[PDB]
Amino acid sequence: MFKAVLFDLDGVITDTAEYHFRAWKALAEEIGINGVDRQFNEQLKGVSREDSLQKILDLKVSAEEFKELAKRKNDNYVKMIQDVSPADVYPGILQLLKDLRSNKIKIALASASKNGPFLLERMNLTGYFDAIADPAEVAASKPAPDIFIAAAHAVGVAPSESIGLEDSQAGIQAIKDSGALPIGVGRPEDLGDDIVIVPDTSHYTLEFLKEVWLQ
Ligand SMILES: O=P(O)(O)[C@H](F)[C@@H]1O[C@H](CO)[C@@H](O)[C@H](O)[C@H]1O
Ligand SMILES: [Mg+2]
Repeated sequence: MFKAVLFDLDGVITDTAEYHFRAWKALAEEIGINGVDRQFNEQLKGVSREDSLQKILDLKVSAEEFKELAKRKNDNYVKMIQDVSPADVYPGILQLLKDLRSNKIKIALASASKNGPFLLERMNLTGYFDAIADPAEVAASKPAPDIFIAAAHAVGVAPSESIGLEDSQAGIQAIKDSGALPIGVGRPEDLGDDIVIVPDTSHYTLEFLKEVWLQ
């Protein structure tokens, strides 16, 4: 049986992927870049703050301006999330965490976000997590597998005996290359038809994770 579940945060635990999108789009338009629409944003889901900004820019600025722009977007995003609360936890997620703990299955965060710990606190979820993989500690971020490897290590479980939950293209690839089993949430048109994909997080039940692990 799998022995850990490795959670992305934005777009898996709560709807903060939407706020990242809105914040990056606002930033891009301030600098005259209008190509950050929902489709383009699929390239920013799961991707580090600096890599995200660079993807937008590739659509040159000084190093000083680059630093200011990343900070500006983060400052806006951090304002946007101040009122996040337990009511914002996505359907199924709180019960999944409870069921995993009752069944002695480890729970680790594998989020790119420096805002992850703040968000877990806002949602009263910190106590469910056996570990939070600090994204600033890994040499490489998504789609590199490092963060999922680190999350699994932090709870003493092999990636091959873990399930990873993700809403992003980059993150699904990261899970695949870690050895963990991905279950994506979102549209197959965005996330592919080669792994198990559910349309919303109500489908993330321990029963279903078992159903998938067995198949
Ligand atoms: O919250 P940040 O900026 O530290 C983190 F880098 C963000 O992580 C998201 C995935 O969890 C990305 O989608 C987002 O672009 C990025 O800024
Ligand atoms: Mg995500």
